[PDB]
Amino acid sequence: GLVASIYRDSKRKIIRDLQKQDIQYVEYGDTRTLIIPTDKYFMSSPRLNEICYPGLNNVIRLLNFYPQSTIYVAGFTDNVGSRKRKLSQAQAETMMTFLWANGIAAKRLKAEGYGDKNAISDNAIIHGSAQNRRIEIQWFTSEG
Amino acid sequence: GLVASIYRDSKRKIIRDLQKQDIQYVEYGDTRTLIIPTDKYFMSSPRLNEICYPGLNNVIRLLNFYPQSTIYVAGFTDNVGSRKRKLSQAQAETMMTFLWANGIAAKRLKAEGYGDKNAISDNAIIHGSAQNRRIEIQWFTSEG
Repeated sequence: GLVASIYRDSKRKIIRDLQKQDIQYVEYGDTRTLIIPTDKYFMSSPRLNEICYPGLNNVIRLLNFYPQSTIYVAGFTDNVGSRKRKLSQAQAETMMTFLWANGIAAKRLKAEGYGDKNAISDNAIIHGSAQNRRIEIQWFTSEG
Repeated sequence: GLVASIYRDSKRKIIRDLQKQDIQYVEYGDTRTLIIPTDKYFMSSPRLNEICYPGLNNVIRLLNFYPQSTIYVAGFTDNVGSRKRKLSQAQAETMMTFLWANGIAAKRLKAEGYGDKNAISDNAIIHGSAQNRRIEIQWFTSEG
């Protein structure tokens, strides 16, 4: 305790800042999910993104709370259309390279198989442009 | 012949256009290498790059001349410094996702192990900003 006092308090603030930075954090059961609006976070140099986007920087800090969890990433530009699972798989890779480049063990990063039933798509939860173009980062924790 | 007449002529033009678009093509033996200046080709959406950068579009067309060759990609932001093989491995992944997203078999794409002796670094050959920040795409062909 104390160094569990500081950690819990920090995490709550990171989550709140992410919220203000338009990044949603969804929690239910042992599932944790970050929903990133791709129209705001265009994303090549990890340096440009770290330096210019505080939100992406806050995503790293949060993922650093779970250094033992496998991090799953899903892409969804799945709004443009007709029959593009490609560009989705694509931006998912973009996020992964960014996460890796910024300290996340490559072994921990995994790309969600397209159409992965675990991905969130509920418009009751997803708000704004994220309903159309977005990236999701999901992991499982036993902190509860 | 004829459809070998058109192909050879097209390839020579692609190479020439790439040259005008500041992308160098180096040939020697069975080795082929593209040198892309990262200050000009910033690179997340494959659509933005395809649509806005004719040169990157010409790189795809050229790689489509070798649909059976393994495509190696090396990154070099290895100018910024001191002891960043990361960001290099990083932009190499960026190029790969872009190539894949645009039609290049994922099986054909491979990331060069950092410090791969095959990469070109000769300033007699590499010109301009590419001497500092660049991406290279190398493959081997038996066309000769």
